Amino acid sequence: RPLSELVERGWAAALEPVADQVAHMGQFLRAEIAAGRRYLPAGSNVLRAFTFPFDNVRVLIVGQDPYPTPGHAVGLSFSVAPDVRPWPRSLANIFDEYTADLGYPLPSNGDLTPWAQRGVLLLNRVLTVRPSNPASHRGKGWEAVTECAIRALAARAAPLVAILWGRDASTLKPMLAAGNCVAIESPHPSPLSASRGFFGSRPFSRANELLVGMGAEPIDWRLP
Ligand SMILES: NC1=NC(=O)NC(=O)C1
Ligand SMILES: [Cl-]
Repeated sequence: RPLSELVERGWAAALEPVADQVAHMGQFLRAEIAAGRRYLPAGSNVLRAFTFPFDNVRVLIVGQDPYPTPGHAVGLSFSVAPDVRPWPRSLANIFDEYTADLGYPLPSNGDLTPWAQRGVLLLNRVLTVRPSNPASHRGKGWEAVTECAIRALAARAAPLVAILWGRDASTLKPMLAAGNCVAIESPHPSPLSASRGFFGSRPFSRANELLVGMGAEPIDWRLP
Protein backbone atom coordinates (compact mmCIF):
# COMPACT_ATOMS: atom_id res chain seq x y z
CA ARG A 1 0.00 0.00 0.00
CA PRO A 2 1.28 3.53 -0.80
CA LEU A 3 2.37 5.94 2.00
CA SER A 4 -0.80 7.98 1.65
CA GLU A 5 -2.71 4.91 2.95
CA LEU A 6 -0.28 4.17 5.81
CA VAL A 7 0.44 7.55 7.39
CA GLU A 8 -1.08 10.99 7.95
CA ARG A 9 -1.07 13.38 4.97
CA GLY A 10 1.77 15.63 6.11
CA TRP A 11 3.89 12.62 7.04
CA ALA A 12 3.21 10.98 3.67
CA ALA A 13 4.74 14.01 1.95
CA ALA A 14 7.62 14.25 4.45
CA LEU A 15 8.44 10.57 4.03
CA GLU A 16 8.27 10.48 0.23
CA PRO A 17 12.08 10.18 -0.04
CA VAL A 18 11.81 6.86 1.80
CA ALA A 19 8.60 5.57 0.11
CA ASP A 20 10.48 2.75 -1.62
CA GLN A 21 12.49 1.96 1.55
CA VAL A 22 9.23 1.69 3.54
CA ALA A 23 7.92 -0.77 0.95
CA HIS A 24 11.24 -2.63 1.21
CA MET A 25 10.82 -2.88 4.98
CA GLY A 26 7.32 -4.32 4.42
CA GLN A 27 8.99 -6.97 2.28
CA PHE A 28 11.58 -7.61 4.99
CA LEU A 29 8.84 -8.14 7.59
CA ARG A 30 6.97 -10.55 5.25
CA ALA A 31 10.20 -12.45 4.76
CA GLU A 32 10.69 -12.68 8.51
CA ILE A 33 7.26 -14.34 8.88
CA ALA A 34 8.05 -16.63 5.92
CA ALA A 35 11.36 -17.53 7.66
CA GLY A 36 9.53 -18.48 10.86
CA ARG A 37 10.55 -15.48 12.94
CA ARG A 38 8.14 -13.07 14.57
CA TYR A 39 8.26 -9.28 14.91
CA LEU A 40 6.82 -6.61 17.19
CA PRO A 41 4.89 -4.35 17.21
CA ALA A 42 1.99 -5.64 15.15
CA GLY A 43 2.25 -4.68 11.51
CA SER A 44 -0.68 -2.24 11.83
CA ASN A 45 1.22 -0.37 14.56
CA VAL A 46 4.71 -0.22 13.04
CA LEU A 47 4.17 3.26 11.52
CA ARG A 48 1.77 4.46 14.22
CA ALA A 49 3.89 7.44 15.28
CA PHE A 50 3.34 8.88 11.80
CA THR A 51 -0.46 8.69 12.03
CA PHE A 52 -0.64 11.97 14.02
CA PRO A 53 -0.16 15.25 12.11
CA PHE A 54 3.35 16.09 10.97
CA ASP A 55 2.53 19.80 11.02
CA ASN A 56 1.66 19.88 14.76
CA VAL A 57 4.72 17.96 16.00
CA ARG A 58 6.45 20.22 18.57
CA VAL A 59 8.45 17.66 20.62
CA LEU A 60 10.43 14.66 19.38
CA ILE A 61 11.18 11.87 21.85
CA VAL A 62 13.58 9.34 20.30
CA GLY A 63 14.20 5.85 21.56
CA GLN A 64 16.29 3.04 20.13
CA ASP A 65 14.38 -0.21 19.56
CA PRO A 66 10.82 -1.31 20.48
CA TYR A 67 10.17 -3.27 23.66
CA PRO A 68 11.24 -6.88 23.04
CA THR A 69 8.64 -8.59 25.31
CA PRO A 70 5.44 -9.79 23.63
CA GLY A 71 2.49 -7.49 24.39
CA HIS A 72 4.52 -4.36 25.14
CA ALA A 73 5.44 -2.55 21.89
CA VAL A 74 2.57 -0.60 20.31
CA GLY A 75 4.35 1.60 17.74
CA LEU A 76 4.84 4.63 19.97
CA SER A 77 8.19 4.68 21.68
CA PHE A 78 8.04 3.70 25.39
CA SER A 79 4.21 3.41 25.40
CA VAL A 80 2.16 0.35 26.31
CA ALA A 81 -1.53 -0.48 25.86
CA PRO A 82 -3.79 0.81 28.64
CA ASP A 83 -4.40 -2.72 30.06
CA VAL A 84 -0.68 -3.53 30.44
CA ARG A 85 0.56 -3.85 33.99
CA PRO A 86 3.00 -3.89 35.61
CA TRP A 87 4.66 -1.23 33.48
CA PRO A 88 8.02 -1.93 31.86
CA ARG A 89 10.91 -0.49 33.91
CA SER A 90 11.73 2.23 31.41
CA LEU A 91 8.16 3.49 31.51
CA ALA A 92 7.95 3.34 35.32
CA ASN A 93 11.09 5.49 35.38
CA ILE A 94 9.59 7.92 32.83
CA PHE A 95 6.52 8.25 35.08
CA ASP A 96 8.62 8.84 38.22
CA GLU A 97 10.23 11.76 36.36
CA TYR A 98 6.82 12.94 35.11
CA THR A 99 5.57 13.23 38.69
CA ALA A 100 8.70 14.93 39.99
CA ASP A 101 9.13 17.34 37.11
CA LEU A 102 5.53 18.38 36.60
CA GLY A 103 3.85 17.76 39.98
CA TYR A 104 1.10 15.65 38.46
CA PRO A 105 -0.13 12.46 40.12
CA LEU A 106 1.23 9.08 38.97
CA PRO A 107 -0.61 8.02 35.77
CA SER A 108 -3.26 5.25 35.90
CA ASN A 109 -1.89 3.39 32.90
CA GLY A 110 1.01 3.36 30.46
CA ASP A 111 -0.68 4.63 27.31
CA LEU A 112 1.18 7.62 25.87
CA THR A 113 -1.34 8.17 23.08
CA PRO A 114 -2.41 11.50 24.67
CA TRP A 115 1.13 12.83 24.10
CA ALA A 116 0.99 11.68 20.45
CA GLN A 117 -2.40 13.40 20.04
CA ARG A 118 -0.90 16.67 21.28
CA GLY A 119 2.17 16.88 19.05
CA VAL A 120 4.75 14.65 20.69
CA LEU A 121 6.40 12.29 18.16
CA LEU A 122 7.25 9.09 20.03
CA LEU A 123 9.85 7.76 17.60
CA ASN A 124 12.18 4.81 17.81
CA ARG A 125 15.19 4.76 15.49
CA VAL A 126 14.38 1.16 14.61
CA LEU A 127 10.66 0.43 14.27
CA THR A 128 10.53 -3.36 14.71
CA VAL A 129 12.21 -6.07 16.79
CA ARG A 130 12.19 -9.88 16.94
CA PRO A 131 10.52 -10.85 20.22
CA SER A 132 12.91 -11.76 23.03
CA ASN A 133 15.86 -10.56 20.94
CA PRO A 134 16.69 -7.04 21.93
CA ALA A 135 17.85 -4.76 19.10
CA SER A 136 17.60 -7.59 16.56
CA HIS A 137 16.45 -5.41 13.65
CA ARG A 138 19.29 -2.89 14.03
CA GLY A 139 20.83 -2.30 10.61
CA LYS A 140 17.97 -3.86 8.61
CA GLY A 141 16.88 -0.64 6.92
CA TRP A 142 14.71 1.35 9.34
CA GLU A 143 17.47 3.81 10.11
CA ALA A 144 17.13 5.60 6.71
CA VAL A 145 13.37 5.89 7.34
CA THR A 146 13.64 7.39 10.83
CA GLU A 147 16.54 9.65 9.81
CA CYS A 148 14.35 10.96 6.98
CA ALA A 149 11.60 11.65 9.51
CA ILE A 150 13.92 13.49 11.88
CA ARG A 151 15.50 15.63 9.17
CA ALA A 152 12.08 16.48 7.78
CA LEU A 153 10.93 17.80 11.13
CA ALA A 154 14.12 19.86 11.51
CA ALA A 155 13.67 21.43 8.05
CA ARG A 156 10.21 22.83 8.97
CA ALA A 157 9.99 26.53 9.89
CA ALA A 158 8.31 25.48 13.15
CA PRO A 159 9.78 25.17 16.70
CA LEU A 160 10.92 21.72 17.79
CA VAL A 161 12.35 20.33 21.00
CA ALA A 162 14.19 16.99 20.86
CA ILE A 163 14.57 14.58 23.78
CA LEU A 164 17.08 11.75 23.11
CA TRP A 165 16.39 8.64 25.20
CA GLY A 166 18.26 6.08 23.03
CA ARG A 167 21.83 4.81 22.80
CA ASP A 168 22.43 6.62 19.53
CA ALA A 169 21.67 10.12 20.93
CA SER A 170 25.17 11.31 19.67
CA THR A 171 24.44 10.09 16.07
CA LEU A 172 21.08 11.83 16.19
CA LYS A 173 22.26 15.29 17.29
CA PRO A 174 23.75 16.24 13.91
CA MET A 175 20.47 15.27 12.15
CA LEU A 176 18.82 18.02 14.22
CA ALA A 177 21.57 20.65 13.63
CA ALA A 178 20.20 22.48 10.54
CA GLY A 179 16.83 23.33 12.01
CA ASN A 180 16.63 27.02 12.72
CA CYS A 181 14.19 26.66 15.63
CA VAL A 182 15.35 23.27 16.92
CA ALA A 183 16.45 22.89 20.52
CA ILE A 184 17.97 19.60 21.66
CA GLU A 185 17.90 18.75 25.34
CA SER A 186 21.33 17.89 26.67
CA PRO A 187 22.77 15.88 28.40
CA HIS A 188 21.14 12.68 27.18
CA PRO A 189 20.38 10.29 30.05
CA SER A 190 18.00 7.47 29.14
CA PRO A 191 15.18 6.22 31.39
CA LEU A 192 17.24 3.29 32.66
CA SER A 193 20.02 5.76 33.82
CA ALA A 194 17.53 6.30 36.71
CA SER A 195 19.18 8.21 39.60
CA ARG A 196 22.50 8.45 37.72
CA GLY A 197 21.20 11.21 35.47
CA PHE A 198 17.64 10.60 34.31
CA PHE A 199 15.77 11.55 37.45
CA GLY A 200 15.98 15.34 37.68
CA SER A 201 16.61 15.81 34.01
CA ARG A 202 13.30 17.77 33.87
CA PRO A 203 12.60 16.84 30.23
CA PHE A 204 8.93 17.90 30.16
CA SER A 205 9.19 21.27 31.91
CA ARG A 206 12.36 22.13 29.95
CA ALA A 207 10.63 21.27 26.67
CA ASN A 208 7.85 23.70 27.51
CA GLU A 209 10.28 26.46 28.62
CA LEU A 210 12.03 26.07 25.28
CA LEU A 211 8.81 26.00 23.24
CA VAL A 212 7.42 29.06 24.98
CA GLY A 213 10.77 30.83 24.49
CA MET A 214 10.45 30.13 20.75
CA GLY A 215 6.88 31.49 20.65
CA ALA A 216 5.18 28.06 20.47
CA GLU A 217 2.42 26.64 22.67
CA PRO A 218 3.58 24.28 25.43
CA ILE A 219 2.65 20.63 25.42
CA ASP A 220 -0.01 19.56 27.91
CA TRP A 221 1.79 16.53 29.37
CA ARG A 222 -1.09 15.41 31.59
CA LEU A 223 -2.06 11.75 31.61
CA PRO A 224 -5.07 10.08 33.25
N1 LIG B 1 12.34 0.20 26.43
C1 LIG B 1 12.27 0.91 25.26
N2 LIG B 1 13.38 1.54 24.82
C2 LIG B 1 13.34 2.29 23.70
O1 LIG B 1 14.36 2.87 23.29
N3 LIG B 1 12.19 2.40 23.04
C3 LIG B 1 11.08 1.76 23.40
O2 LIG B 1 10.01 1.88 22.68
C4 LIG B 1 11.07 1.01 24.54
CL1 LIG C 1 12.29 -1.37 29.79
